[PDB]
Amino acid sequence: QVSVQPNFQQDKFLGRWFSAGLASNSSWLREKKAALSMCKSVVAPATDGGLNLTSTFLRKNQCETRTMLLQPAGSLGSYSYRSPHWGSTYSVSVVETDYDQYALLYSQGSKGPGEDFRMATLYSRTQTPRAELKEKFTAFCKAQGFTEDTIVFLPQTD
Repeated sequence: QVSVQPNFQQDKFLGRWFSAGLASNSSWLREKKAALSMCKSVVAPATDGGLNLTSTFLRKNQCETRTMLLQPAGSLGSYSYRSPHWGSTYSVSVVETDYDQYALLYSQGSKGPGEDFRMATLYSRTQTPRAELKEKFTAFCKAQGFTEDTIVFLPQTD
């Protein structure tokens, strides 16, 4: 499919991240993420050997929590996510990370009505990604076929 971080170390990937940018071919998805003030993501190991990715965002007076189970897909750093509301499964890959500052993720539909869906995600360890990491994300999005108009930095969904 796409590249996975070589020698991936899942335990170094755990803990607190911030969703700092995204690109997708779904316009409603980009627009809604951009509109949301999101708070942390937290990555913790799941019982199946994969990860629970728990994201938080603000709506009105409250911080909502959402947890996605990323099941192991058979190479370290690659997962599968099943979305019952969308009747679809997606591949999720950690394409590149240095563990201590940033991670570049790529997701694509694999089965179901969501098969055509594609999304790149920037995770940062801080809420203020440096310029060089924003430029790395833009260049990673372009390597995946995303046009500039499809690339969103999350000001404080971040």
